[PDB]
Order: sequence, then C-alpha cells, then structure tokens
Amino acid sequence: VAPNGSAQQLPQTIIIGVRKGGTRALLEMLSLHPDVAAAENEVHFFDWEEHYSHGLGWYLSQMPFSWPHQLTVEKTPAYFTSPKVPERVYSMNPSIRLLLILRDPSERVLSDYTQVFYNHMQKHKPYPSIEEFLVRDGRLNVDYKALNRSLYHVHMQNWLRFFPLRHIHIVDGDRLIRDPFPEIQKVERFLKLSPQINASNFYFNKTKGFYCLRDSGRDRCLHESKGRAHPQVDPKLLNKLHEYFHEPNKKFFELVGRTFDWH
Ligand SMILES: Nc1ncnc2c1ncn2[C@@H]1O[C@H](COP(=O)(O)O)[C@@H](OP(=O)(O)O)[C@H]1O
Repeated sequence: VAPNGSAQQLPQTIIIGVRKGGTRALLEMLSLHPDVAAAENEVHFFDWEEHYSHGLGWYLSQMPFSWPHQLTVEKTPAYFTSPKVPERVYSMNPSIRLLLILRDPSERVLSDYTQVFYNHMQKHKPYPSIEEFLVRDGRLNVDYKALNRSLYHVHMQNWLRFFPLRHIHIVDGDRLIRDPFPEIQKVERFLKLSPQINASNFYFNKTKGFYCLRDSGRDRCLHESKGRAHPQVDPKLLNKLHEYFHEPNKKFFELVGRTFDWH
C-alpha cells in the first residue's frame, strides 16, 4: 500500500486473446473507464514457464497500482491458444471473468501473417509469401499454424473445461472495428461497471482508417503495428480459406450459443 492509498491487485479480468482479434484496441478502450487499471504490456504469466515459476507474487508485481474498488486487467493474446493456461488461471481464481475478442477467422489469419511479415520487412529479413504458407501441393495447407489459431472451437473447448460459458464474454472484433462503442458497452455490462464510457470517447481517423480514442483533451490512435494492410490474395485462394472455416465456425457457434457474421 503506497502513501497515495494505491496497491497492486491481481487482475479481476483478463483479455486472453485471440492473437490479432483486436486485444490492444479492447485493452485501451476498456481502460478509458475510470474504475479500470490496465497493465500496459503483455504480461505472459501463465504461458511462459520462466514467468509462471516465479508465482503469484511475481504476477502481482507486474500489475498497475490501483485503488480497492478498481478492476485490474491484463492482456496476453497467447493465453487463449496455449493448452496449459486455463488450468493455471483456474487455480489463481475459478471465478474470474474473462474477455475473448474474435475476428472473422480468415481475416485473423491474414492479420497474423501481416504482422510477422512487417516485423521482418523492417529488420530487413526475408519472409515467405502468404501463398507459401497457405498452399501446399496445390491444396490449402492445413498445417499452417495461423489456421489452427483461427479454429476457435478447439481453443474455446479447452477454456470451457475450467470456466463456465457465462464467465467468458466474447467481443465481436469485426463489430469493434466498424463501431466500437456498442461492443464496449457490452463489456462494461458484463463486468458490472457503470456506463462511464461515451460515444464521444471515440472518433474515426481517416488517415488511420480506424477509430481513435479521445479522453479529457488528449487524442490517441493505436500504434503503427495496429491496422496494417493485408496482402492481396487470389480470390480462389481466399475462397478456399473462407470455406475451410465454415464447419469449425458452425461448431464454435453451437458451443457458445450465438453466431457471428463471418465469411
Ligand atoms: N481502433 C483500432 N485501431 C487499430 N486497430 C484496431 C482497432 N480496433 C480493432 N483493431 C484491430 O486490432 C488488430 C490487432 O489486434 P491485436 O491488437 O490483438 O494484435 C488490427 O489488425 P490489423 O492490423 O490486421 O488490421 C485491427 O484490425
């Protein structure tokens, strides 16, 4: 307990993923709420053995300082798709409320590729073409790992072994892109937070091509790495990608009791 009365608290909510779902947008928008304290970086507690072995005292020490009635949140997108994670989250807090943000599974693949491609292009390293990952022996490459991260039903089933359905709120990442404020209202509702966030905290930035955030005189967009142009992909290949996900999408829809407007 600091002189100002603040203290580090374990998170009362965690944004677990998906990788490229819009996790940083969700983290920054939720942290507009005066009752929310966000960790600025991805903590990687549950998913890295070298962090997790340090235990809960180490986790707590990575949290922002907050006041007792505030909710602390952390985002690490690797959580969702790491098999050992939900069991570790459950032994910290079986009752925790979790945030999962999902985009269209094909758009998420192209986003994931784009990000690693861009990490390479600036370090002046080579990177294969997306067709090199996506196509093997004239067929869609089902062993491309990005595709597995988009099989949401598989990862969701692993969380549902430990957490009840009603304690994982699914943010529609496609809708957050188009019109964030209604999705953010649902998050406040899920977390039982007063409606402090306003439509006026968001504005469309034409250069960015995405909404940016407005809060008591300060204007901020997400950084360079967020909202990057995906590669051009032949329509025939884009179509096969879309088709690949149709059946796993239906399995996901049946598991969570709702549908999403995906390709
Ligand atoms: N206001 C916003 N600004 C920038 N990106 C946003 C955004 N709202 C949602 N996003 C999505 O956040 C994605 C990145 O997700 P994460 O933060 O989990 O890595 C971006 O992927 P793209 O770069 O493919 O557009 C973008 O589509």
